[PDB]
Amino acid sequence: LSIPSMLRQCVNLHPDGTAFTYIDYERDSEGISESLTWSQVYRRTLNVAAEVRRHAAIGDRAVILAPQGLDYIVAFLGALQAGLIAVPLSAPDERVDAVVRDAKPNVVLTTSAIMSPPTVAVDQLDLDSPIDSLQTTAYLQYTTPAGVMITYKNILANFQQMISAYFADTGAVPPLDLFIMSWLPFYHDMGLVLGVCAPIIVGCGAVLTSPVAFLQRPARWLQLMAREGQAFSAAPNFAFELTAAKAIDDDLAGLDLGRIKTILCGSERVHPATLKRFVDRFSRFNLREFAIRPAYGLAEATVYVATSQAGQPPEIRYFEPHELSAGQAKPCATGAGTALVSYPLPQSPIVRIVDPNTNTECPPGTIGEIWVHGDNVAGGYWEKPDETERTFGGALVAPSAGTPVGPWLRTGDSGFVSEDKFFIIGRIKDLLIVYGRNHSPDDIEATIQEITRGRCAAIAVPSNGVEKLVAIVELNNRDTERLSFVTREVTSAISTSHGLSVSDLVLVAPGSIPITTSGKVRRAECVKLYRHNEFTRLD
Ligand SMILES: Nc1ncnc2c1ncn2[C@@H]1O[C@H](COP(=O)(O)OP(=O)(O)NP(=O)(O)O)[C@@H](O)[C@H]1O
Ligand SMILES: CCCCCCCCCCCCCCCC(=O)O
Repeated sequence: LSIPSMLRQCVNLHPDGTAFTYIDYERDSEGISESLTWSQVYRRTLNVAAEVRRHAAIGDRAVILAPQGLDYIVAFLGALQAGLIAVPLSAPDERVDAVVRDAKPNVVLTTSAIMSPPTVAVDQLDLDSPIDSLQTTAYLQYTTPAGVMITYKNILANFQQMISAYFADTGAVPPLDLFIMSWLPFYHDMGLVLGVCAPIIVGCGAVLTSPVAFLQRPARWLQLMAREGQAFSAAPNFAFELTAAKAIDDDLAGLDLGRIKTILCGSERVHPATLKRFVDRFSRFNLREFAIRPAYGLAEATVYVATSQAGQPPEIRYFEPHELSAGQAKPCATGAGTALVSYPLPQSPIVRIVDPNTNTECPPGTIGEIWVHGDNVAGGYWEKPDETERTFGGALVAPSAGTPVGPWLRTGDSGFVSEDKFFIIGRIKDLLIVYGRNHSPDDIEATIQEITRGRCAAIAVPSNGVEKLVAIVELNNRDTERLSFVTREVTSAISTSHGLSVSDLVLVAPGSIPITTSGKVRRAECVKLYRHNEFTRLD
């Protein structure tokens, strides 16, 4: 039924089986491993549960403000065990403070190394001392801050959808020696569902580390995935880029990547050229290319919406770019126009492309907003009726045959269907509209990112009633001419490959463009930093 009861059943079936292994790289750059069997993580969970029942009642929120590691896991699991709504946050910002005010927690779970409601340092609890839950709301997944309410029903449904789609070629049964491997942060939906929940729900073990460790030496990702068994992992697109760029072959001495079962690529636009570099670079170590699975979803859907066909490598389709910017997907020849990853229309949940101004499905090939319906779709945002209604209350006008009327999750993403596959253009609010045509930041950035090889951000800045293109461009500092080579180069490439004039090319130092913990650009941030003149230009 719930995560706590599934955790207890893991304990009955395999008390001494390994459950969680955390590889810490902070003191020893080669890694220090610490591991918990099912019994051991259950004991700690129960001790955390008892400490938390002293400060808070069933139904209260419990904020988790710990660094990545084993204590985070038993803080979250212990909150669920005691019937609290867990609120996974990062370790200290201002967001953290606004989430606490929104969630009004009756307890905080933290660690001594970082410090009204009672704060608990779970590492200073006697967690291994020897020796209830809700059936509905498990935790709030925070993005003004809005916390997605995730129920056990949401979780169970997405896992049925995920296990069915990911393991369709083996009859929805994962292999006996599957293990999970993740460096994604536990306070993001991908990292929480994969790293903390999935080991319990699937009945497999997890090998875990921090996003900070991965960004230091991206080879550690490949190394830990190559451990004994068939690895299941996930990462954003540019983490594929980074690993392809920074890993050294001697770090990969005698690594066998041919047992890796799945690496999801999701949480941002999946670029075929990144995927091609990753497979070209690492096919030498037997990385099977059917192991790579583009995956689309969002926190409002718990995590999963759609993925590539199991047992095949990613499928790429090509469309006319000018037609795309005009709102129409016109297929073209392999290598022409713009390339997009094919996503098979999922069986569960279901996807529709919908005109956001008329609440009516688009004809195939017409670009509109991606709408989602299914039991994995959350019931709303915590204590936000109005915003819940705006985001979760999609109602279809004159639904097509078999298509439910509602309620539909409005994803905020632009996309289209072609040949019973759908494609994702990008986030609507990040699109650059010039002369009635929509252009995608992800495509412009690829254009720049090939000449720069540094990071990018293509943003729209309103001025006197139109949108102007501005490009924040990271670049390596270690003369005045090359700088004007790059300016000339990037400006022309955008013009020749997009028909756009760049109003402003902001050449900055590496690390000036804001990025996620997983490393993804923040485009709405980039905008008002530009608008409040907060960027320093290499001139
Ligand atoms: N496979 C994918 N392809 C394209 N876009 C994706 C994919 N997976 C996730 N996304 C995008 O990430 C969004 C949800 O990520 P979420 O964590 O819920 O908020 P976010 O961090 O603001 N992501 P984003 O702004 O898109 O980079 C989805 O709406 C998509 O915009
Ligand atoms: C076998 C267990 C599978 C566990 C998978 C959990 C992670 C699933 C990720 C699916 C796509 C994620 C994209 C949505 C996240 C986001 O963008 O906010």
